[PDB]
Amino acid sequence: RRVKKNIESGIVHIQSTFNNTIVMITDVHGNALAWSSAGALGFKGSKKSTPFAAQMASEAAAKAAQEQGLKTVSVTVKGPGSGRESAIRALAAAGLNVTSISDVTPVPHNGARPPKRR
RNA sequence: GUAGACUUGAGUGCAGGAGAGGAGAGUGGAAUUCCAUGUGUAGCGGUGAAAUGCGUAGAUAUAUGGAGGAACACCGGUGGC
Repeated sequence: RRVKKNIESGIVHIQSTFNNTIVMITDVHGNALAWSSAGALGFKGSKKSTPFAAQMASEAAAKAAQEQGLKTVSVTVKGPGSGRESAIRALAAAGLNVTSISDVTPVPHNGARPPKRR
């Protein structure tokens, strides 16, 4: 007896960090009910950005998107990593309708100093 | 040294351009972090890994606007000043 929706063109916010990756599926502006990460699953160690583990991370919330009931995907990828690519082909092949893989990695212009030497 | 001469060195004229040359007076965007904020769940961190820790007071992440400082990637180069 809880409030539910049937959206179709969700917006798939997936952030591949350089250690992990969230895999999220979003509303029209939006907000995510069907969403996860790699690190949601207990792959904590050297297994934090294995790309087939990222494939299943880009599969689990992907199949959880049909709780809402969406099939076409409005993909948005941010950030690179060491597990990004099989996640990319994963949600390109995750029972979905890949048409628009967005690339929204934000760019400074000699901005703030990063933390130092190593 | 003394008187003398000329430009043929220097500089001053008339024409050109050039630059991150200085010093002030302002403006713009990206980006970071933070104020609320959609609405959802443990996450994120880091490495060879984690304890560090923060965080369920339920958030990061994602939707927005605001705030502020910093600095201004290709331009940019054995380039110039």
